[PDB]
Amino acid sequence: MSEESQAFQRQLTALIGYDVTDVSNVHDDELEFTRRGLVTPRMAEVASRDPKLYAMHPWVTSKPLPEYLWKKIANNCIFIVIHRSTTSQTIKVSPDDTPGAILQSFFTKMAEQDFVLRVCGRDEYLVGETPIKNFQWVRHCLKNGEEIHVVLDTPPDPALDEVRKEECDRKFRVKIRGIDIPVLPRNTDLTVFVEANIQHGQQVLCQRRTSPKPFTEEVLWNVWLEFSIKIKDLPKGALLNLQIYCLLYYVNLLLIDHRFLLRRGEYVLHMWQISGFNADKLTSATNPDKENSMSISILLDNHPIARAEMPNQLRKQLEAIIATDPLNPLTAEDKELLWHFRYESLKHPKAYPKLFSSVKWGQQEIVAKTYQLLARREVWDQSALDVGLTMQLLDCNFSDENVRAIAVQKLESLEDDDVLHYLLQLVQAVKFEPYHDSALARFLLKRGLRNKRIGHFLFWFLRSEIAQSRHYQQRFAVILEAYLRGCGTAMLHDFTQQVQVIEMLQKVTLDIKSLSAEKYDVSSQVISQLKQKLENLQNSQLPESFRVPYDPGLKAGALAIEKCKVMASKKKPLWLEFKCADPTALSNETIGIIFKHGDDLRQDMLILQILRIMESIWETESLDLCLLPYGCISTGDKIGMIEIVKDATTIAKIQQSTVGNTGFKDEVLNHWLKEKSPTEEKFQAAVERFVYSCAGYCVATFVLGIGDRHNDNIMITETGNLFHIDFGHERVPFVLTPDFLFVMGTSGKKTSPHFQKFQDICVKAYLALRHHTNLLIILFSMMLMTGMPQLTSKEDIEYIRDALTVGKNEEDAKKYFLDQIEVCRDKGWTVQFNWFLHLVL
Repeated sequence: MSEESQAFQRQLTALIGYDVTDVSNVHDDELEFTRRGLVTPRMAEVASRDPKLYAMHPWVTSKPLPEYLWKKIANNCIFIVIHRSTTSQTIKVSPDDTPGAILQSFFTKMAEQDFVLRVCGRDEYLVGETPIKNFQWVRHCLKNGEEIHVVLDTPPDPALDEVRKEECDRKFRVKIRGIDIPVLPRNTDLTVFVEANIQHGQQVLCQRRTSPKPFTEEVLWNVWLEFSIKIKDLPKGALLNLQIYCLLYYVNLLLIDHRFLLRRGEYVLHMWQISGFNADKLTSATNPDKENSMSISILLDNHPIARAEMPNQLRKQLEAIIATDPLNPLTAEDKELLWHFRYESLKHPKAYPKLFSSVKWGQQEIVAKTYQLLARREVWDQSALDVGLTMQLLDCNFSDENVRAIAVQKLESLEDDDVLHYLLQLVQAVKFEPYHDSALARFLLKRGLRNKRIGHFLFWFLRSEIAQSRHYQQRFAVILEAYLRGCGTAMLHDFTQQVQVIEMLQKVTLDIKSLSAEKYDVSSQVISQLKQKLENLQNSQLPESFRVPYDPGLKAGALAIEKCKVMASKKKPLWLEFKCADPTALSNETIGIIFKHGDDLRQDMLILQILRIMESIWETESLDLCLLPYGCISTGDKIGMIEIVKDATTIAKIQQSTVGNTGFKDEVLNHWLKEKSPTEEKFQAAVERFVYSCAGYCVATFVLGIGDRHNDNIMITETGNLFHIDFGHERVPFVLTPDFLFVMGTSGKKTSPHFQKFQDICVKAYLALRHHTNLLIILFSMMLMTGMPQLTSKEDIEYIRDALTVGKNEEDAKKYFLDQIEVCRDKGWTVQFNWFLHLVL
């Protein structure tokens, strides 16, 4: 069409990082089919959204104000500071008052209504029919004893969000002709064979193998592999998995396509090589490197899909089976029970995953009976939303469209604030979808298009995978383009500025990394080289401003080049500082951002997010463990950005500042916090804040199995907030060293009010997490599968079960954690000092 449209597709390409008009690594048209399919979902949501609310993206929640926040409000009054240039009043407000009606207790209270309340120095708006106590920024300020500063201004023009107009009962068989690799001369000549499996939800319905052969650059068989299963019995979503054993290579091929047709013809698939289970093993995409990769040729020639009350004791076995954790193995007897008593199982929402893993997916008739079962879904549709349960139906164990659809049906009722808590996990679960176009993908598109804050993050989370995942960039690129075509010109302009900026800093980051070895030091030479390179960007290259990716409400302006530098650490990350591009800001504080290469930040994103979930869980129990899950966004392979937490240092640096360089003293931390406190009041608050954050990190880290850390991977703020960093990838359950104890007033396995206050916080935090045992187990397994390499679909995922002490009663749970606290006491500095070596098992 018009040269305009081409220029537009070109802009989308640069935002996405991938050319969705690329047909280099395809064998069918699923991707194009999907791009067309997403037009309707997007357009429907675009026309549905309120232009005003979409513009101002108020950030609100329906959840009740936690007890620990009402404490700061024991007068039914809240103080809002309204700025208006050099003016600044302080209207007292009631927690129930609406923004539009405090704008009423203002205008008239002072003395024209075409105004709105906006947070000072942020693109955050307090509008819409909502109690002010329900606005997140309001709770963020209460939770941090900060004052609420707002500015009276004009609403953003929704015009700016304008969207560009658009315009057989035979047995199944497969012949394996042979395999081919260009170069293979290796050490000891081994043998090789091909394994063909028919899978569905990570379940081998049928397996066939070829005879072993000498592993040469070209190995042939020209042999038919016949399965016992009938063609008519192939379930939609089933994959033909092909593997080469010497396991060295795999590749998958969807047996039934996106149009419900049985795959047919000759295929030459370029395979993925295993690096001397995870979501990457389930991909239907093929290896884009056609020159130097292993390939397997096959031929396919064969469309489809044209009372009794439970006795007392069997009901007891059923209920026992239902209560087990998601990781409990299902015996054949269990499955038969779940299936035979199908209609009873359907009355226990928690049984749904166990039940669906009991279906014989390779039997047409059984599958047919299953859809009949879902037909009468009354009980499920009326169930109270249970996110942990919904995620189980979206993991790798369920390939059925209909089964995964009722999971998505339940996500529909989440409020935006909740979608944000699980967004990263919902995006990662798109990897478990057998087809590119899916209800889950449709659900993300829609919520992203419905809310600016969700769309912003959906953008970065999809871009993150498109930039580095060969296995899923294709599917994720199509979904992103679909969202970019509906977020509006303004957002499109913002993403464009963000991308140009991060893309430049990414280049600088890498080039500087070259001018620096491993052996820590950092010379004035590499820093001079940094400042020169930044000086060049500061010119007409780096846009006047841009929104901080992990903190969309913040706008950064020019770089404070004089404050920029290279950090002295194994990796040589850049430490950048920018001025805030918002004059209404309440300070002169610059925005710090670390750009780093050498760590897979996808893992950090995953950990930080679960940390946020653990926080919301504690809130529903009136607890505030004071975690600090700082902004982090993986922007590419082994590279990304990290928020710079102000006034924070490493616990190793504090020790180093007192004792030798590579040197451990118990009182160092306590001395540091006292010297950094402006008053005794502030110092006492910091020690309190330290007790709470220390307990929150010991519990969070123990459950996630990442408690054993070296000191340099743990920081503390001058205000006492402890927090772990760098999740990139004798023993101790967590870190609670002599110095941490000294701050709590104890030493040498003694006692103290703070230590005791510490042990009480930990137990309470620990059992509040056990009450969400299944949610946590499923988030932990999704995280290993979508973030780590080859995770043992057993032992590794099993850790969380033991850590959550599954099975035990509350008393044994409390007892168990207290002992973990004792082990740390017994080890003292042992483990810390050892941290030079390694950790395994």
